[PDB]
Amino acid sequence: MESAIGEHLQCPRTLTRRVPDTYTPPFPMWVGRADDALQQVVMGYLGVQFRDEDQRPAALQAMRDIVAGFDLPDGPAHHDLTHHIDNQGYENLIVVGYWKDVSSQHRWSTSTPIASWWESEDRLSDGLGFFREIVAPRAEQFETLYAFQEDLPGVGAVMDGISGEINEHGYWGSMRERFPISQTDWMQASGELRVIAGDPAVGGRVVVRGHDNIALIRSGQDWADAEADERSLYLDEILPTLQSGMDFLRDNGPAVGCYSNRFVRNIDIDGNFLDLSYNIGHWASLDQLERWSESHPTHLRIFTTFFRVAAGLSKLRLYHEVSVFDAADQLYEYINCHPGTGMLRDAVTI
Amino acid sequence: SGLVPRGSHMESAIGEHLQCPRTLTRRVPDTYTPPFPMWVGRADDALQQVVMGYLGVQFRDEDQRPAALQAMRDIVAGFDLPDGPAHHDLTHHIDNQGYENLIVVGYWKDVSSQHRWSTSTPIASWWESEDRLSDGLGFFREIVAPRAEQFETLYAFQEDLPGVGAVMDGISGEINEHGYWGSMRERFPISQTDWMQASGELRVIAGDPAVGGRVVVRGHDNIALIRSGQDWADAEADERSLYLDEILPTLQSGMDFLRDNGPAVGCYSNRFVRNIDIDGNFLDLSYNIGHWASLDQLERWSESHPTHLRIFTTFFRVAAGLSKLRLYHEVSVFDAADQLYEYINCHPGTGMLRDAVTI
Ligand code: HEM
Ligand code: HEM
Repeated sequence: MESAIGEHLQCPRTLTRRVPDTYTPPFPMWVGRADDALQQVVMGYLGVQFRDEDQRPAALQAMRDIVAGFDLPDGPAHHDLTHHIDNQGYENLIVVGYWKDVSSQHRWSTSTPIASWWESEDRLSDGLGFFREIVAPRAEQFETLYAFQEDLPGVGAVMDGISGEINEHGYWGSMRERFPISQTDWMQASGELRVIAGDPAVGGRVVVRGHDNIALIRSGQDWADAEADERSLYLDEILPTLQSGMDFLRDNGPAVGCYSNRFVRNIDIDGNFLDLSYNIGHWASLDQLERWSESHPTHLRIFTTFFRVAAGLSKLRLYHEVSVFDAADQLYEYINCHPGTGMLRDAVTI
Repeated sequence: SGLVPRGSHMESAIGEHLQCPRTLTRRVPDTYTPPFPMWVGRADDALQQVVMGYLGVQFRDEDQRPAALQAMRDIVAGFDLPDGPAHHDLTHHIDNQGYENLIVVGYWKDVSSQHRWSTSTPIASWWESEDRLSDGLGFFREIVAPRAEQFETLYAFQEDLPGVGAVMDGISGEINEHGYWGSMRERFPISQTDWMQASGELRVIAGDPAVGGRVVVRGHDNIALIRSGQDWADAEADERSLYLDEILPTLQSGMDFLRDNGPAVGCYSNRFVRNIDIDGNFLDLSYNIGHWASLDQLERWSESHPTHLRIFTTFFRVAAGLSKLRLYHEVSVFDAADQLYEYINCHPGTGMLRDAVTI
């Protein structure tokens, strides 16, 4: 059987799996593949925040400027746009871009068209909140799991292609084992989430410094091609419980180790909803994310439903990507966002 | 250290004399902290190998009860003899064939003393007697012997340990290795170096289940036996309701599933049994006795089946203010040579008889 860890990233283990190498998964799953050219990716989540209905035109146009900036040299290899209303009632458009290396994203960010737009005084007088949550896991610091083989969303889009049926899945602890670095490293968290510039209670520019081995999960649902029955299976049977789980993490973040939970729905360039959604969740450690997914009733119910219905899924597309990062490989900037926005909520003030 | 140790300063499930350099690691960092306290049986190097002897009486007809209850009283009286078990308890259950089963379980602190007991005249002559074939009652002996490295215990209470805990020296402080899937495995001292993999098949080596009479089944390497218990006898009303209204119906469902869908998941035998006194009156204590094809298969069921997951989450939700409701378990693995499954006039679906190969 094929391994989730790419050939060039396999090495002598100093840490072992929780199942023997004879283990056989209960159903097929697939991972994203990439050769040694893919060393470190950049996942850049770029947000526009607004409270009122009359702010929408300005917000959508700002989103369109950001997307136009991707056509410039060194733009992201892939991107998608989403919408959500957070628990303070604020609307958030988020553009996620994926780069294949660190230096391209740096060149892109620092280029005059992009850096000037960002550093501009207008951003302080548009009435809108802006943020950038940019994280850069090495190849060994992320894993992908797909219940499908074709047209990979998320970070899978910037990888080479799809693996065969992989071994390391279908049990709790399998996620950890799909991180190549888990062969040698505990991905243990240390440090605090801290403001290093500004004051969230005052608005304006605020910078938050991440700490080592914060985790980021993008877990997605794509029901766009689903027929009536499968449409109803996901939307009427699975989602209600997923919704409940997303609400819990959103409103009970501190209690379980979740810095920020977002349940977003994809949009087109004009801001119409598409039939894909996903979770963007930031975690104080990977093992807290492990503890929630394996113990909380909401996830446990959908997990079980999946086991029951997996063989019969035809068009419903489910997947995740999970990441951990060094302190230095994280950047979280907020301009005029409300104090509960993303990494602002739990960041210790200076 | 501090008044309340945490992380790597917390006590280990693994007895001090049984700790070694690991070749197989845990699935959590050493800084891991359990969300609630749990405890384990402690024993020094004097305890090397225990014997768990599950002794059975089986019947189907109403008029066999006094004959069954008397046969049980006799097996229990045999425990008063020299080299008897250090602890015992008696249970009743009806299997999926409608047959009633009385099981007495004895725990020994060492292998040889149980052997001196099994062979001693009053016991051996009772077992081998041809009267057992004509009494009308079914009889069985499911005697397993795990080494200290080959069983783990977990208690959500600190006092009066039931099962194999009763024959150990005492209770640990807060242990680190619980609260996640895979922690059961990690509580086995042998898990430090061994994968506890199963090999070989369950085989009839004497007699024939279909005919009846005497049948002897040989176990294979690393069969797993779990006893997972519930004690609500001394609980106040609210915790009695918690267990009987909120936990028991889905626990029952889950046991029914394992009882009736064994082969599909690798559970050779599953029994859900209620404790009784010597007179056959029910007590407010029960447990599962489940023999499994492998520890991995028990692991797979418990972490994925909606019945176990449901009650697992209920415990997580009530754990903080549990006061008198008592839940625990013990899980063992054995070498093929440390297992004995004997059956006299039991129906072909009893214990290891059901899934054994023949000839
Ligand atoms: C409604 C959509 C979802 C379904 C049907 C579902 C179901 C499942 C299933 C079946 C697995 C086991 C995967 C395997 O190894 O084969 C799994 C893993 C996992 N899921 Fe979900 N899930 C969903 C959404 C989410 C979300 C939104 C999160 C974010 C908290 C999440 C967190 C996790 C984590 C952390 C794992 C890894 C468990 C481990 O291997 O230790 N899932 N999910
Ligand atoms: C009173 C009903 C039960 C409740 C409330 C319950 C709850 C739980 C809890 C909370 C744990 C985790 C303990 C910890 O590590 O902190 C656990 C573990 C486990 N339970 Fe149960 N349980 C029950 C009955 C059973 C039964 C009858 C079985 C028999 C198959 C079973 C099989 C297992 C297994 C194999 C584990 C080990 C999980 C692992 O660490 O991988 N449980 N149970």
